[PDB]
Amino acid sequence: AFTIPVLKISEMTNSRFPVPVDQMYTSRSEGIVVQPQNGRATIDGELLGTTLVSPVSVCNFKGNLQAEVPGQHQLYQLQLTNLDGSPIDPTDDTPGPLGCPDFTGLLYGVASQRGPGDATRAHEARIDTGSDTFAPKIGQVRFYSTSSDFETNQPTHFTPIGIYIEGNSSDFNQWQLPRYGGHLANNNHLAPAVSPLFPGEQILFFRSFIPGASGHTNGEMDCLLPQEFVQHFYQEAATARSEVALLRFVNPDTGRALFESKLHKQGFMTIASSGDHPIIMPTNGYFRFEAWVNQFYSLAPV
Amino acid sequence: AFTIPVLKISEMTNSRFPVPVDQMYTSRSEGIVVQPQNGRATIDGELLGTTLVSPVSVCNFKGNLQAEVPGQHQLYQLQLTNLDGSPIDPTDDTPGPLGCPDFTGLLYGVASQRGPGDATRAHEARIDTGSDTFAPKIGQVRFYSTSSDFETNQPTHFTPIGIYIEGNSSDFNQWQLPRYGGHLANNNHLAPAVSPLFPGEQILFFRSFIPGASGHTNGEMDCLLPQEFVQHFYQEAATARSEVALLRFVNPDTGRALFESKLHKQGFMTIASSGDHPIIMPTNGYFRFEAWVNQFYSLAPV
Ligand SMILES: CC(=O)N[C@@H]1[C@@H](O[C@@H]2O[C@@H](C)[C@@H](O)[C@@H](O)[C@@H]2O)[C@H](O[C@@H]2O[C@H](CO)[C@H](O)[C@H](O)[C@H]2O[C@@H]2O[C@@H](C)[C@@H](O)[C@@H](O)[C@@H]2O)[C@@H](CO)O[C@@H]1O
Ligand SMILES: CC(=O)N[C@@H]1[C@@H](O[C@@H]2O[C@@H](C)[C@@H](O)[C@@H](O)[C@@H]2O)[C@H](O[C@@H]2O[C@H](CO)[C@H](O)[C@H](O)[C@H]2O[C@@H]2O[C@@H](C)[C@@H](O)[C@@H](O)[C@@H]2O)[C@@H](CO)O[C@@H]1O
Repeated sequence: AFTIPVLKISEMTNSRFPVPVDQMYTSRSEGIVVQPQNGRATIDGELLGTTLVSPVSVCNFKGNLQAEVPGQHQLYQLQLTNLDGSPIDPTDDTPGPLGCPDFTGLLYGVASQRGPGDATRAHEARIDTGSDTFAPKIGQVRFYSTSSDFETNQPTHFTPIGIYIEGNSSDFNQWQLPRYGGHLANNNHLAPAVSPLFPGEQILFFRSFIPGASGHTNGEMDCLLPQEFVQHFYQEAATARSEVALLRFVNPDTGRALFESKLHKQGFMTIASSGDHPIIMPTNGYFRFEAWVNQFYSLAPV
Repeated sequence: AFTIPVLKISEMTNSRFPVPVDQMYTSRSEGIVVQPQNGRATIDGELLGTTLVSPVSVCNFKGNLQAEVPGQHQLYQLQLTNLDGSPIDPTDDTPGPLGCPDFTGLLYGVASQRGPGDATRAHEARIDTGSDTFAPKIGQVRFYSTSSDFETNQPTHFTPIGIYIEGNSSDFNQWQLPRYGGHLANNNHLAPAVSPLFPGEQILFFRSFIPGASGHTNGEMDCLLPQEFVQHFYQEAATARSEVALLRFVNPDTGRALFESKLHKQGFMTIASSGDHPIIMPTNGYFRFEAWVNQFYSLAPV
């Protein structure tokens, strides 16, 4: 029996950045390819892209502080491990290491170290996921920091915080996939792009406004499934009885349905709507499974 | 029926700090009162203390940047809201706001703002959860920052990163509860201290090594239940058929089991062990629910 966990929008976690979901949101996505690599799981529990189940790991990095890069002030070279400590293995059937950012921008966070012994230090750091030498697929990532207080050959962790806007082309683009293998290699093993195929339908996104560390940005980060759904599908591994799980968003306060959504087998939701806008609903509302239908099922407008 | 999710230790999230669990750990906890307020839930789904379900929210704060504290350089007064945006209500049946830190120390992180408009800024911040002024229960919390780039009367978020060790009395003590009401107040609505009551048993902890930002610290943070168990019990609300759920740590690699543990109804686990030490197990190992036993069920040592 297929189920969805009972969660208010305000209890959901974004699957593309480690923060709560702020609102549901829908868009025409005009002139945009929606192909996020985090928050990708089929409803029968297969993880795609760089998707992992830990809800606090996405956009984090871990590894050895190999050296300060020659000829650049306080730019530091990491030799990544996987976030669980296992070594990076570029033969993996993934675009890059699990949890790797799936967007281009100036990722702002903090680089911390423990070592030698139990000595520690941390400072503000920035990773440009759009730069030529950003190549997490093979464990090669650099971070800039304003501090020189870092030890070489000590275990180092990058904790993501938000985006840093300089006001340029290096500006946060949530839909532009990074080149996981650096400027000299092409991406492989990507989770496929998704789009609404039925007329009058749009994708339903779970949107957070991630912190901004500089410049003007609303920090919009849209995921196709909250992390809790990813986790649940992975746990249940229930077999999809059809291409579409029909869901009802219900308001427990009144006992009635607010709208319907098509949860597609491959792990995204559509609703009947038009335009770019938030979907603001009674705080207590939640999705529940109604029935298995086909991809041609017709939804009533949200 | 009662279940627990299938999770490797490395897939678990600490329920007292938003980072993955690093290892299982057990201790005599000699002359220590084990009374964490985060990651507290009964196995039938009742959340206790300051425990919330979101796995990315613990140790975060949200609030208005009221002003800079007079006569003190770059110390800033927050007027907290709840993490959900609602006003702080000191009459809540909680020791303090959900997700509030449950230890005393120099909590290191980043304070960010968005406003006016979509202008943003973020800088390192430290909050001393042990200072007299720390009074989250009534929404009064201060943070120190090395930057003066903060706007008064703009929405402010504190994202936790780790602990800052000055090497003095304000040093991290994971088992010392803060005075949630501030220096002139006694705590209330506390989740109870826990201990092994059966001879030969000790509590099984889920330990993380949280980042240190300065000084010497192992950053040891022990929780009674991974956040995933908290979330599961909350979702399931299954009736506890006895006082103790018997769990077995199984190794899927071999099909053989390694040890058993008693999951007590009030939300902590014990094992038959003696001494302070990590419990290292094959990395693919996980807990499985076996039976409903009582508090006198006798376990083979680990
Ligand atoms: C970290 C840092 O110092 N960054 C600055 C940046 O200021 C930051 O962001 C602005 C918007 C504000 O929130 C500051 O508190 C914050 O530190 C600078 O941006 C300009 O900041 C000044 C600050 O007085 C004005 O607010 C100005 O309007 C900002 O310019 C805008 O944002 C820039 C990033 C550009 O996009 C520009 O076209 C915008 O008008 C910038 C430039 O001075 O420098 C660092 O990035
Ligand atoms: C952030 C910061 O600058 N804090 C310093 C702190 O240095 C930090 O901690 C040490 C252990 C090391 O990891 C540094 O890289 C890190 O920035 C200072 O601590 C001293 O630092 C020097 C190195 O610059 C030595 O390592 C020295 O042993 C450190 O003192 C020890 O740690 C202190 C926290 C005290 O407990 C002291 O008794 C220890 O001997 C301190 C003191 O200089 O000042 C800032 O806080």
